[PDB]
Amino acid sequence: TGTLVLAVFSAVLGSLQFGYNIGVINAPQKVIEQSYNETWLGRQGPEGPSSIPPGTLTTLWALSVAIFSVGGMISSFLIGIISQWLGRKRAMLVNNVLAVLGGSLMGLANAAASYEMLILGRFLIGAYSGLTSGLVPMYVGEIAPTHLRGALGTLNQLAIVIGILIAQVLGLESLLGTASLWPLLLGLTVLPALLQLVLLPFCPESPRYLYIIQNLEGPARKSLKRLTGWADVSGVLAELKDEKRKLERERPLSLLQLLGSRTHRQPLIIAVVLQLSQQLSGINAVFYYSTSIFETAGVGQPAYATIGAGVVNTVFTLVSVLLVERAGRRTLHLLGLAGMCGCAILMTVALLLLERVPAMSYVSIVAIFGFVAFFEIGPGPIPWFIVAELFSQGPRPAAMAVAGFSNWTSNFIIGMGFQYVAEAMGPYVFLLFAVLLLGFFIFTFLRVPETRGRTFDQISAAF
Ligand SMILES: C=C1[C@@H](C)[C@H]2[C@H](Cc3ccccc3)NC(=O)[C@]23OC(=O)/C=C\[C@H](O)CCC[C@@H](C)C/C=C/[C@H]3[C@@H]1O
Ligand SMILES: *[C@@H]1O[C@H](CO)[C@@H](O[C@@H]2O[C@H](CO)[C@@H](O)[C@H](O)[C@H]2NC(C)=O)[C@H](O)[C@H]1NC(C)=O
Repeated sequence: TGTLVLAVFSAVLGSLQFGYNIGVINAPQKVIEQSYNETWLGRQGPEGPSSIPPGTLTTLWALSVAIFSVGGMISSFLIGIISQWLGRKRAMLVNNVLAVLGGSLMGLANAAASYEMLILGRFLIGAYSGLTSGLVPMYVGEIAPTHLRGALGTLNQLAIVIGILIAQVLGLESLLGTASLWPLLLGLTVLPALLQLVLLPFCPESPRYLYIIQNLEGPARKSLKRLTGWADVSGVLAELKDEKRKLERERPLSLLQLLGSRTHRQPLIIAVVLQLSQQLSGINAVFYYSTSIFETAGVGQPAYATIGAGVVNTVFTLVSVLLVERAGRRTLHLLGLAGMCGCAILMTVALLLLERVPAMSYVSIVAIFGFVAFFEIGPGPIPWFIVAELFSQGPRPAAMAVAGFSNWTSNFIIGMGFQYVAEAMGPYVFLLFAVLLLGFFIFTFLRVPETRGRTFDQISAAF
């Protein structure tokens, strides 16, 4: 079994870096922005304006978080080709090389007196995160024995969320996230990539990719022997043999085929809109600008309350793993969307009514926590399950590629536009999210069937 824990450890490390990179921009903002100002002052000359014009600064710092989503977008198309050509292990190793390059470019921003280097570093780390999000679930679910596949499935979520929380707690003013040690945060996100790069080559290749694609038999037999610790593994090998034959029985569809194929259309629309529901809900607005939101809202020590948001995220992800197994699929999405809309309305009421009673700033805090909480029940995991259960073994690759691309593009939209929207509208930002949620809730209530424990024949015939 040891081989199994080691391999899952490497995959989880990749996922944990994904989480770190998602969450590490919320706390250091007011410091990182300052650096930009300083650098932008140094390149003007004698008659300069003595300050970076606010618009230029807001746009630079918004790019510095949307470029990550651009990296993910470019990933979503590539997840398949490298997986098929190199495999799972080799893809992750090349991926770690790209990760080190991107993070190193991130961390050397201060010395270079350049804000382009950090933007490019975010692009590279975004491509990393896209590929590793694509390639960790595949591998862990690939190797894990039949019974434990469900349990090892959720390790990716715990990993990502713990990574986010670690990033948020390392951005405090007493800890790394300070005036002169912020780039070392980005160096830190470099660091675990080396540990994974030096640990993985001591782990086995996915038997399924070694049998179904490469046609190889003996190496797969050795890998199974060295993974499961069984005297005889004939049954599993035969099962994958018939799996290869079934895959040959119905070859997968190309992306354009899926897009233009009438029969597989309506489920494709459901997948796309559920991803848009996960993202345009506004969760990434919280994960990226919690500190800014709180400081606007009258909180005393915004970084601490952001840590609170991260801890709520972790706790309710644990609850989600322990609950989703016994609740349904549409039901949890509905409940999460409704709770999130209510929490956004409460946030708007708290911001609007802050002047009249300052001691109500605390209310804002709880609202956001509720928000995050109600996101990790309904719209956090459920969209991916619904995407999985709406498609047979044939067209899953293309369907997942489309869902992921839509997810990343909507993430870019929210991450780039939140600053401008908040500046323009003011305390009303969250009202907008509330409206979206309600809108989407309508859709989800009356357009997505319940897929829990429902036969693929029943699912398809329902449409
Ligand atoms: C707020 C977000 C962050 C915080 C996560 C969030 C929590 C989560 C994490 C892991 C699985 C399911 C839910 N819920 C997500 O969906 C999350 O993460 C992923 O989707 C990660 C990997 C997936 O297995 C493959 C798809 C990976 C990408 C194609 C999509 C990534 C989504 C992010 C999301 O931006
Ligand atoms: C951009 O950075 C400069 C330099 O720190 C800021 O200018 C200083 O601002 C203070 C007030 O906060 C003035 O009293 C100082 O005299 C300014 N420095 C100099 C050298 O004149 C500027 O305010 C910053 N602006 C933003 C938006 O960050």
